[PDB]
Amino acid sequence: EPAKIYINLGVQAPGPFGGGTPEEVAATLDRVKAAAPGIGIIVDLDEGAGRYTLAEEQAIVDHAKALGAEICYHLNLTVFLPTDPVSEEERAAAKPVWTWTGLHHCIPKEKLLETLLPQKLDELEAAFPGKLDYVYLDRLFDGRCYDLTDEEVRYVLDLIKERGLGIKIESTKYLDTILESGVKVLVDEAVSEKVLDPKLFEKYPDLITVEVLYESIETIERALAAGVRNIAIHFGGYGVVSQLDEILDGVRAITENILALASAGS
Repeated sequence: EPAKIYINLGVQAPGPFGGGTPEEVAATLDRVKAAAPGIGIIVDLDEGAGRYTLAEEQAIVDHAKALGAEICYHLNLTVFLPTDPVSEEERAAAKPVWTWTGLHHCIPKEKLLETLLPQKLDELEAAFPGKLDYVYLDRLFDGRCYDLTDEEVRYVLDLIKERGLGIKIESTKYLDTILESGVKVLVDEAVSEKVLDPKLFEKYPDLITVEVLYESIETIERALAAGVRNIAIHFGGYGVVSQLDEILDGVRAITENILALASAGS
């Protein structure tokens, strides 16, 4: 219920553009922690971008977990049928969808939730045993393949509660059902700016963490005024080292922001 501040670091593998090597990610996390040892860190893993090997992700997660950071991971569910096209009532069960790569057939909603989603979570826990804190379910909750019933949503939220995981959401479509099940939620930046506000902050304060892009004192002031109790603050930058420059500047500016707000509320 007391207000808490978190520093959000986006971590993706090197590509022609930005990203960061495992060594750069570890070096950045060490400097960020040294700059604000009293502020939590949330690592947004896997978010023209490169990809990590599994061993690289494991080394990154191990280093961040040892520092005490929380990890948000992209589950990256396969929701399109095993490329082999389908010819029967499976066609009636596989919703045809056109993406940037043409026609695809969604995996039947029953087979995904029953066997494929729990297996993906089991493979996830086997690779990062007890080291993940939030999971991203874009293709499941906000994809063009599935419209989950309220019963199916609670079944999913039960699958990640069993693994001790929260969820990072890109939309408010299932928000109220998310808090009702008592799962931790990480609200992405530009979710409302892309309607739900105060009521849940007063209802479930310790369940909601809102990620905001820092601009000025108004960023922290508006979040506190709206009732947010956990504010994950993302700074500018693209690669991990470029984010480090913005974070180190932002830690100094945010200290002045909180100090000025404290004198006004005194």
